[PDB]
Amino acid sequence: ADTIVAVELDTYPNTDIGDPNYQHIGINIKSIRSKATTRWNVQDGKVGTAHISYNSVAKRLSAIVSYPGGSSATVSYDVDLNNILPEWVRVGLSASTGLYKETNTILSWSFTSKLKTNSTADAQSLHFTFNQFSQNPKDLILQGDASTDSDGNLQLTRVSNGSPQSNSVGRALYYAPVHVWDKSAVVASFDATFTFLIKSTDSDIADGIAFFIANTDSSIPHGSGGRLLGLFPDAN
Amino acid sequence: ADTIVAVELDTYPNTDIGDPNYQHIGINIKSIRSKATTRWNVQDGKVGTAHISYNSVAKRLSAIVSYPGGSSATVSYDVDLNNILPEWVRVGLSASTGLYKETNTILSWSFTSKLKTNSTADAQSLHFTFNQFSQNPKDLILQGDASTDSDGNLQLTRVSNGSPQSNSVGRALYYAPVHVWDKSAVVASFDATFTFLIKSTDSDIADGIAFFIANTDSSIPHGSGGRLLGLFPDAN
Amino acid sequence: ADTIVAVELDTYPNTDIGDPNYQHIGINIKSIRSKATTRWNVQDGKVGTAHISYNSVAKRLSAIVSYPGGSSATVSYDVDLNNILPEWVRVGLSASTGLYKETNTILSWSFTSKLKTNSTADAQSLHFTFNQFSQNPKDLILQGDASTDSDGNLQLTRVSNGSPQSNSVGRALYYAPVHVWDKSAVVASFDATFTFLIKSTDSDIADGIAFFIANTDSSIPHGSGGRLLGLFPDAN
Amino acid sequence: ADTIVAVELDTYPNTDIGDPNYQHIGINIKSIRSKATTRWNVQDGKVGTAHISYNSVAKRLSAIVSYPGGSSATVSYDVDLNNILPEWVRVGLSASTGLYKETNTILSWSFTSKLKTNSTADAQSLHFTFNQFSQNPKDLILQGDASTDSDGNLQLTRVSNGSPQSNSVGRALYYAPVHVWDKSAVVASFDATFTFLIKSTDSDIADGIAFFIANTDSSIPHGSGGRLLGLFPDAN
Ligand SMILES: [Ca+2]
Ligand SMILES: [Ca+2]
Ligand SMILES: [Ca+2]
Ligand SMILES: [Ca+2]
Ligand SMILES: [Mn+2]
Ligand SMILES: [Mn+2]
Ligand SMILES: [Mn+2]
Ligand SMILES: [Mn+2]
Repeated sequence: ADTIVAVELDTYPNTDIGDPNYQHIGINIKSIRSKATTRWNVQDGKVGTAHISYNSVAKRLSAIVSYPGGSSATVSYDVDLNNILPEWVRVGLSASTGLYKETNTILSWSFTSKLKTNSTADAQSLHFTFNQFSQNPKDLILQGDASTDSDGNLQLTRVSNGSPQSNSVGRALYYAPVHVWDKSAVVASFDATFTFLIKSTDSDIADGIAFFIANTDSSIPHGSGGRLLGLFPDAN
Repeated sequence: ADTIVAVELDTYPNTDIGDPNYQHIGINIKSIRSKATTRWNVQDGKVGTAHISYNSVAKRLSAIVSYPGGSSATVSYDVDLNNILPEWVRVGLSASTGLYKETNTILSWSFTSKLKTNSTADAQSLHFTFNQFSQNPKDLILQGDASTDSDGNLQLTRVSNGSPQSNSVGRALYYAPVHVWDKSAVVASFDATFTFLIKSTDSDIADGIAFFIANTDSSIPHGSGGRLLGLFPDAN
Repeated sequence: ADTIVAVELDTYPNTDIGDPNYQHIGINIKSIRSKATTRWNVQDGKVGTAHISYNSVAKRLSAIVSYPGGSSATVSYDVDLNNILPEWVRVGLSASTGLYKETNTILSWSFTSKLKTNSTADAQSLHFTFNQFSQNPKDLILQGDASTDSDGNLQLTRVSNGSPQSNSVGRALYYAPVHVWDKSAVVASFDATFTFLIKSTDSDIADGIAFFIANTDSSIPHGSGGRLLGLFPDAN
Repeated sequence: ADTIVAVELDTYPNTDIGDPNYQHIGINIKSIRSKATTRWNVQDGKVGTAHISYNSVAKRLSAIVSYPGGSSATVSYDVDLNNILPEWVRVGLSASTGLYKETNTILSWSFTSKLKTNSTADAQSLHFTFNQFSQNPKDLILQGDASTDSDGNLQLTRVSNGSPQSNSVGRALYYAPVHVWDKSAVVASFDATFTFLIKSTDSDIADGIAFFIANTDSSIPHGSGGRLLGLFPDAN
């Protein structure tokens, strides 16, 4: 194993590691080389939204990221996550800056998980929403440079005096592990939404924000930085 | 006409109109001839469970039908429902018997609809669940022989002192119109669950149960008894 | 007669019918004469929030109303709504203006009701959420001057070209009847939230906004158009 | 020491420490001497259901525990719990047996927490349910003789060969901490439901099951066996 399924909001195109030659939105399955991508357009300074969906029966993993004004992108891949993921996982959001930098601010985050089966209702389920983040988020595993600011926002990557910083990595995970699958399960599904703010003084920006599902114990790998988005140790 | 999107639990093969020559489940888009079908075996006098899923980014409608033990069957179909469905709908369950008969008993019904936008705040959402039924469902629109018995179960087709009745048709729509898409719509989704109980003295049975989405004003069309499941005028 | 239980956001003190000599919130039971009120200070032009709660075990109906900043006011009244309401009801928001006028604008609304029994299977429940009102809400029964503006706001009372109008009443009820209690139920509970905007160029404003529960066929009673906030025929 | 709020399903009358001279249900504020108590008759061998509820405006913690008709016992106590509990807490279940014993089997558990210092699009929400417990629950902090059987039920007190043991303590806490209150808070609230099976072959039994919220690091106190329900070190 050692596993990651992520949805990447990729803000710098490294054509050498199979990024398309433009800012994009992608689906990652065990590799940084996105299994599917669509054209995205960052809009420096604006609050964006990301909606992610998967359903064990339809087996389509789809995401959509939107800025107000109608300008939005969708991508979906098409994969049986029962076979990829472990039964228990932790969900999270992570982000990185490179030589080029940006704010990777999360203003809000929601997530639903259902393990229904039979005789209906719910064998197991989880829901959390955060619309403000506590100064001391006791239900989040903060990793690397991930902090909450005095605004009740989650700064995945470092920010000094209104300014982003180079070579930063932050991840935040939901404290509780999530039972994404069981042998006796009929359906499994999850839905995740988060709002983000990517801003910088420069027009050149790096490297992106991603939402990820991983193993319970998962921590920031080794060559995680820049364009590995805190997710993978190599570009394979 | 009536614009019906339906998920059928078809208990009797009408091969003359494209039914596979076996009990099955189907995704129907504007026609009784399922746009997708999957073999399904009825367990007489047992409690089944059905789960229905749609997400407007995935654009795939899927459905699962399952009995305790393991027995289950899935079906899905790729369709942009935005292009099939009107801004406003009502949802419901329908059922019918022919010369051959069955109990078409609902023991529980759940529904979720989210019209999404640029945040974790849903533009519009609706969620109802019924785990037993009121003797006078003022929130249900009962059509045909649909009714609720002295147990709090919804009997869509008739029942006289135990035994089911022939040539019967029953529908129950939820009272509130459901907002299935706006303009400001970034994502629209819905999910539906119901537990059922199909029972007869005779081994050969007809005709089935269905979940449907229709124009709000929809009623049972003329001559849609038996093999048309109370959804369609003709078999075109 | 119309059976009404309401929570009032009374923006004008009519001391002649039992209003305290100040702007206040109140819990009304079968009467515009509030069973418990608390001092409330309207903030002109500011968006406020109210939260309403009840639970058949606790048998306390409480409300809280807050503006951004700090200012909040709560009121609470002990009552068994089993004895007061019909088994089936409808929930709405109503508003009125008198000689003096104000905008009674709703920007968001949501309602959970649960009927609980021997499970976590809610016996029955309903949940709807509005954050933007479509230009033509088929899920709302609009009465009196109530309509939806081109912003996706709900103007319970008339507003012409930015200016609110006098002698205006509006009500807006959710389409579906709510099952508020069943005899076989064990706990029955509801919660409501809505966000509002009272504005006016005059410092002197009237009359207020209400959230109410009522018999299903409840309509705006005759001559109920000012201090009676579209709820009551008279002042008893 | 541990800061503890609990609802006790007390199955043995310890009259030398303030228990009423019968079986009962009770509200515990930082002591096993319940602030309010109500008569409750344990029905041996039967799945009972318990619902707990609180809202920070009402300041009224109510509980209701019952069995298939009638036959239901209720207790409440007015209290500002947000001046009693730490900002962040953990929610859990605990049970104990003495010389006399019983099964304290949990079949289902659900919980909701809402912290709206907001305008409904919660600042912070958490919801979870289990209707079957996994044979290895990564998302429960198991603390006693508390394990989960092969039935998908949670045995809070030890059971050998279908038979309950003497002198057993067990507790299960949800993994994620819960943000019960913040300085910027307008309303907080919570609801829990669980279903339980108290069974024994001995005509006398002990000691009971409890729902509880305590500090995030709470663990089994030291004299907490038997009559102290795994909750308290002494009986003050
Ligand atoms: Ca990149
Ligand atoms: Ca057929
Ligand atoms: Ca008044
Ligand atoms: Ca005791
Ligand atoms: Mn990429
Ligand atoms: Mn068919
Ligand atoms: Mn008043
Ligand atoms: Mn006691």
